[PDB]
Amino acid sequence: GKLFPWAQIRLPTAVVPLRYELSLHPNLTSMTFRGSVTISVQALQVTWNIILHSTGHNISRVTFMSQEKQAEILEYAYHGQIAIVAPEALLAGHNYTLKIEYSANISSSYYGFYGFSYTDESNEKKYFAATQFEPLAARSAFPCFDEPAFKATFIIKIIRDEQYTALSNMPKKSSVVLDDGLVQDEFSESVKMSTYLVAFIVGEMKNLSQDVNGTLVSIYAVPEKIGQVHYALETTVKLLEFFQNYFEIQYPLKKLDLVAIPDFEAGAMENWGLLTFREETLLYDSNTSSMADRKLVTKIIAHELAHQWFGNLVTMKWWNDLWLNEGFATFMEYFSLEKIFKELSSYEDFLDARFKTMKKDSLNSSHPISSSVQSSEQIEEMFDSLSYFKGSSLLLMLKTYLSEDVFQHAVVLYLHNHSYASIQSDDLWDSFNEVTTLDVKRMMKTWTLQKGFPLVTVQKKGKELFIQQERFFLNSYLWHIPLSYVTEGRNYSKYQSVSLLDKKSGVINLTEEVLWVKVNINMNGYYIVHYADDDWEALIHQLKINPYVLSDKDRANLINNIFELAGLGKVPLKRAFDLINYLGNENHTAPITEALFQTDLIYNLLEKLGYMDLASRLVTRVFKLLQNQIQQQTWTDEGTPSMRELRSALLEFACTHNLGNCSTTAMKLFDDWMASNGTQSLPTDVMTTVFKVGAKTDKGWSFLLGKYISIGSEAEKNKILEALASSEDVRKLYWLMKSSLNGDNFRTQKLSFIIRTVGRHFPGHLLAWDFVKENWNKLVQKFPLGSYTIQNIVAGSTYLFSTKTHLSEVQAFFENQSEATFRLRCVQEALEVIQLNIQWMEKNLKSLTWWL
Ligand SMILES: *[C@@H]1O[C@H](CO)[C@@H](O[C@@H]2O[C@H](CO)[C@@H](O[C@@H]3O[C@H](CO[C@H]4O[C@H](CO)[C@@H](O)[C@H](O)[C@@H]4O)[C@@H](O)[C@H](O)[C@@H]3O)[C@H](O)[C@H]2NC(C)=O)[C@H](O)[C@H]1NC(C)=O
Ligand SMILES: *[C@@H]1O[C@H](CO)[C@@H](O[C@@H]2O[C@H](CO)[C@@H](O[C@@H]3O[C@H](CO)[C@@H](O)[C@H](O)[C@@H]3O)[C@H](O)[C@H]2NC(C)=O)[C@H](O)[C@H]1NC(C)=O
Ligand SMILES: COC(=O)[C@H](Cc1c[nH]c2ccccc12)NC(=O)[C@H](CC(C)C)NC(=O)[C@@H](O)[C@H](N)COc1ccc(O)cc1
Ligand SMILES: *[C@@H]1O[C@H](CO)[C@@H](O[C@@H]2O[C@H](CO)[C@@H](O)[C@H](O)[C@H]2NC(C)=O)[C@H](O)[C@H]1NC(C)=O
Ligand SMILES: *[C@@H]1O[C@H](CO)[C@@H](O[C@@H]2O[C@H](CO)[C@@H](O)[C@H](O)[C@H]2NC(C)=O)[C@H](O)[C@H]1NC(C)=O
Ligand SMILES: *[C@@H]1O[C@H](CO)[C@@H](O[C@@H]2O[C@H](CO)[C@@H](O)[C@H](O)[C@H]2NC(C)=O)[C@H](O)[C@H]1NC(C)=O
Ligand SMILES: *[C@@H]1O[C@H](CO)[C@@H](O)[C@H](O)[C@H]1NC(C)=O
Ligand SMILES: *[C@@H]1O[C@H](CO)[C@@H](O)[C@H](O)[C@H]1NC(C)=O
Ligand SMILES: *[C@@H]1O[C@H](CO)[C@@H](O)[C@H](O)[C@H]1NC(C)=O
Ligand SMILES: *[C@@H]1O[C@H](CO)[C@@H](O)[C@H](O)[C@H]1NC(C)=O
Ligand SMILES: [Zn+2]
Repeated sequence: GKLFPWAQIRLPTAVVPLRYELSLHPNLTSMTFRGSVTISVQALQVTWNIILHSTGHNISRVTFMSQEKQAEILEYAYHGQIAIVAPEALLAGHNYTLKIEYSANISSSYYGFYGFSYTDESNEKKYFAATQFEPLAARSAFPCFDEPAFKATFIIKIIRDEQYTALSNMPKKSSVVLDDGLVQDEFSESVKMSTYLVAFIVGEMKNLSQDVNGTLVSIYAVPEKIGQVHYALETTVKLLEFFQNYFEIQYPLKKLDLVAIPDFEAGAMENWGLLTFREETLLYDSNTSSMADRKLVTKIIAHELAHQWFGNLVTMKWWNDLWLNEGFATFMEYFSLEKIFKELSSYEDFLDARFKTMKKDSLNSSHPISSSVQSSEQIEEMFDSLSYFKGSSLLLMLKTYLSEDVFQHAVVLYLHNHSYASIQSDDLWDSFNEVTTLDVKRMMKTWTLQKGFPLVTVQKKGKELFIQQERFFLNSYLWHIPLSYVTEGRNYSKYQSVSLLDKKSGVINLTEEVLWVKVNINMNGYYIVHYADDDWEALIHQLKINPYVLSDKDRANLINNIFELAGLGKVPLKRAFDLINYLGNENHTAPITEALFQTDLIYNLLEKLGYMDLASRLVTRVFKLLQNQIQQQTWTDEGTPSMRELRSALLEFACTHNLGNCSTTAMKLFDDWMASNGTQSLPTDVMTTVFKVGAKTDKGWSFLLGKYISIGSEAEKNKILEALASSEDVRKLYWLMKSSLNGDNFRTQKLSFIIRTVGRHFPGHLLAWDFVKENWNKLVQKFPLGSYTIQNIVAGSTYLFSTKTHLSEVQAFFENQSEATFRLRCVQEALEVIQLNIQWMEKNLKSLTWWL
């Protein structure tokens, strides 16, 4: 009771961790554990108190090791900090060794060292423990310096029962039977790393493996699935051979372990050496899995294997620069997939994700990509689309402005100079300046330190393009925007070129008279282009004549930007429906999915406001544009991957709004699969549509719930859950959320997926927002504040409100909560989403009733 000696969230810099040794004896029978942390520290200045991070620990002994003395420990729970009062002052340059012995519980949630139970194929209950330490949960398990810049080497010693296999970051040195009959395994010392990338797993698993030039790649899973792990190994082996070639640095360890965990809230984690996953994101079966499920296992493996360089070998100094980890990993994920997995058309997801990140970055709720964070909530809210898909778009803009070979050299320089060290945003731009003349550092200062993105307005007047730049915002700093443009002349000849606008306005000369100009080729740039109308009509005439003279990316780029500029008010909504009246000649996915998104959004807003005959007049006119392409659809799994994704988009659009005979066809496919008893093989491209039509009946909804609790595909289960949660019976909708929240028949990791599916359609719109409000603090006690789960639920329960009544309701609810809860950007964003729904409906409702 001597006054905690530190009042700042961030630890002192006086003492640095040098070496860590943590031995743990978890039970999982008792769901408690006992741990011993021995930390080698260096004092860089005179010190009287070691300030450490510790959350949820009963300490029995703290000690120093010429004399072995006991130390006093104090605790300031608010900041999750413990202070160790030194017996004699610590001096600079002097190494010391502290040992803390403590007890704690295994956790209730998916964060920290956590445990769960699963029933086997034999009705056998088997236990499992695992770790999720990013962002700030390693202080739950071992007293540590829980800040990423305090890199160190780690020695894990885990005591286990013989039936379990204990995995960790490093390979096992050896395992000895102790006098208790229990085994204590020990792992080789680690590379210099962050505490959040530490990981240990305890559970009954099996493995399939292959050696790549000294590294044994191992994919684990619980034994009833080990045949379901072949696609992951080969993809891991192939993507491993790709990343060690492009980055020209090798995976430094001898084990690349990928584990499929039954209860995990995120899709995956990059824990060095031990990559954790969700069983749905790593396993795959040719017979029960979509192309979209295969297009996620290859994606998620590429994302976390690129974190082994971008995030583990090179790590950010503070969470303000999380985009240097997650934005590089997203970039390298889609870069890998365009080179060695091209036929999956992974660019369509990357393109679609950028459309959605730009809508959120257009709001005043947005922030600079690298902006200061201090609280735990702010650190948890950095795991957002901006850090992932705006960082991956800054890099895609720089790779396409510079050569693809100059980009590679900045990567090789930056990974070598900063290996096993911390980095900030300006360290990367310096690596671009050494391989280039160009001041990449000032070119990227406005894309990193200002919020939003620019709007390039474009006018063709003779043989010159006039270009001006503005911030894309509705109620000053300029950007060094690399412009690209393609143009066609008197002849079908198409010319591509590039420029850099660093001033408010500019002029480009064209050495020919042109038929039309298209700026931002394939949207390699993070900006929206608005044209003058004589230049917009040129692009709309061409679309109505032969749209295939433009790329798939460029035609989805125009659909997105035209509906986006129709909200800010720069264009009339009639103009965006003018454009998409060309879709009678479109049969490629990306433009169709994007037109279907905008159509479905306007339909989902109008329905809630009671305009049901206006909403159904919109879905049938879009159905009439796409009617030829929908009726040629086969209820099979035939075609290329992108043609398979288009098959499910067109049949889900048709069946969700009861258009055509499609629901009659899906109901027959369901009624045969049900008479089978779940036996008849269904094409994986029509399963969700089939299950959704069957779930609208009490027989099919009840049959489908019996398959949920009995089938072993966690991706066909995710397809049945969408059908169940798309019921029109609000008592069934309500019972699905209440069970996921409590963990009974649906795991709590699907609650956000349920709340999302429920709140999107008319029957459960109010039920979902009410359940979130009423159970708000149960959700905050399972998913940390600012987490992706909490951000996904706030956005998807509120984004379809469009009345001043709902704006004050949502605002007043969050004001009744903590200031930290109110100041979440996901909350401020949700409010702004609502405000823009009100304005869009006053501007474009009397005329949209005219066009329709
Ligand atoms: C942690 O401390 C524990 C002490 O509480 C130690 O745990 C005990 O270890 C024994 C044997 O090592 C286990 O004995 C077996 O457990 C099963 C329970 O599950 C099985 O049966 C049910 C019922 O059908 C079934 O659903 C399951 O699938 C299993 O088949 C017993 O039924 C068996 O007969 C057998 O006794 C204990 O379960 C376990 N706990 C307790 C409370 O007894 C543990 O070794 C310590 N671990 C470490 C790392 O130190
Ligand atoms: C439709 O399919 C489900 C499963 O997909 C069938 O339920 C299964 O019924 C069999 C009956 O032999 C059960 O197998 C045996 O269960 C008994 C009782 O537990 C046990 O003594 C044996 O060890 C053996 O496992 C099986 O457990 C059960 N599975 C489930 C998930 O319920 C159902 O009977 C089928 N119905 C029709 C009409 O085809
Ligand atoms: C299809 O499902 C998903 O789209 C989920 C969404 C999601 C659920 N939960 C999240 C939490 C944070 C961030 C995103 C999520 N995508 C992921 O999970 C991604 C893998 C993708 C990029 C292929 N994962 C990564 O990018 C990893 O590298 C982080 N470092 C994970 O960070 C964590 C921080 C706090 C946590 O509690 C758990 C993880
Ligand atoms: C599961 O993992 C084990 C251990 O990594 C694999 O067995 C090892 O295989 C390597 C490969 O050459 C050998 O160097 C070791 O001597 C083996 N160790 C033991 C204890 O057998 C095993 O092959 C993996 N399972 C499968 C199906 O591949
Ligand atoms: C095969 O193993 C060798 C040996 O590690 C790898 O050679 C490395 O190549 C990278 C390429 O830049 C060098 O930076 C490393 O220094 C090399 N290692 C050594 C020890 O010299 C090679 O990449 C491996 N190939 C595969 C496919 O895994
Ligand atoms: C198709 O029209 C394009 C539009 O310019 C023509 O491109 C020009 O070709 C001449 C050579 O005949 C060059 O001197 C010009 O510089 C080209 N244009 C530009 C903008 O540089 C192309 O010649 C036409 N195709 C033919 C004639 O086959
Ligand atoms: C462990 O669990 C107990 C009871 O479940 C709880 O009261 C306590 O705060 C937890 N933490 C520690 C350090 O024991
Ligand atoms: C601390 O350890 C480092 C690494 O071995 C060594 O260079 C240094 O001399 C040590 N200092 C003391 C006081 O032990
Ligand atoms: C926009 O955000 C700023 C701070 O980023 C805030 O001061 C202001 O109130 C917000 N609203 C408007 C309309 O600018
Ligand atoms: C459903 O409509 C499509 C559209 O032309 C047609 O090809 C198909 O034969 C129809 N099937 C039934 C059962 O009416
Ligand atoms: Zn990541």
